[PDB]
Amino acid sequence: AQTVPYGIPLIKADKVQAQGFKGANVKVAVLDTGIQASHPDLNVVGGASFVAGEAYNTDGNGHGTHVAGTVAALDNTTGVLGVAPSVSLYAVKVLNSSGSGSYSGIVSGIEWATTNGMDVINMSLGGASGSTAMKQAVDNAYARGVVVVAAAGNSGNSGSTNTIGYPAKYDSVIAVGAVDSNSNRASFSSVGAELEVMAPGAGVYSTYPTNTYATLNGTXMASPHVAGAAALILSKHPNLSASQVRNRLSSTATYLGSSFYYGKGLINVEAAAQ
Repeated sequence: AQTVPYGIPLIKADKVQAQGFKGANVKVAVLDTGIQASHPDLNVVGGASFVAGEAYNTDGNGHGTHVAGTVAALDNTTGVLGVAPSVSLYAVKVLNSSGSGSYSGIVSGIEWATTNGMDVINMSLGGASGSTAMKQAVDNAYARGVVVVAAAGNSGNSGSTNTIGYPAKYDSVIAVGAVDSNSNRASFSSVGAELEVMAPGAGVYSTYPTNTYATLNGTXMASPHVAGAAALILSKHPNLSASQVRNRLSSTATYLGSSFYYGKGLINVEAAAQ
């Protein structure tokens, strides 16, 4: 009765979960459209909302719930399986039900996450431009020991044009691209010098608002695979610093082609958590 989305074994999260490392006691903040906390396949420990009128534990869009499920859908006999099923899941609502949010709201969610001691922050969101406030927020979270992961964007490639969005473009954040079940680069996946790693992003099945499950495409789906992987590494090696977890993900990646299109390649968590 429990479906294992193709992305779990593609990044070898299953090999690691098999060793008994499932992200227990690692704190992951999902800065998104909120999370349908009542979903049977998700356990949200807490959060905050920086969007007017909406509580953090509701998701009127679907996006946040889907991202959360890829990171931590509960290991049981129903629904799907998350990359790090035992993680302490926090919903930080920074995007409205239309999937949009302000820099101010985003910066506050990052700050809240750093202040509240999150170990990993996932941002399946981005903008064409950045802001010093946002750069300062991510550089500080990173310097504080937090692993910061962001979706690279879905602008595809325009010749030699860099299409990586913010915050993924900042060097203190891991810019994640998207591949499909054949491990091929998804056409929509953004390109550019800052692209760091790749993760499953096309045809990703996960938890979806009102106790169901749905399939979505996007670097938004790729990102939570890396956030979850970071969680597995930390549960296995509590001692590592954020930069060490980051380097482990990128050094052990499966080469797929030119770094402008694939970064260091597809993540392999079995090899990264060795």
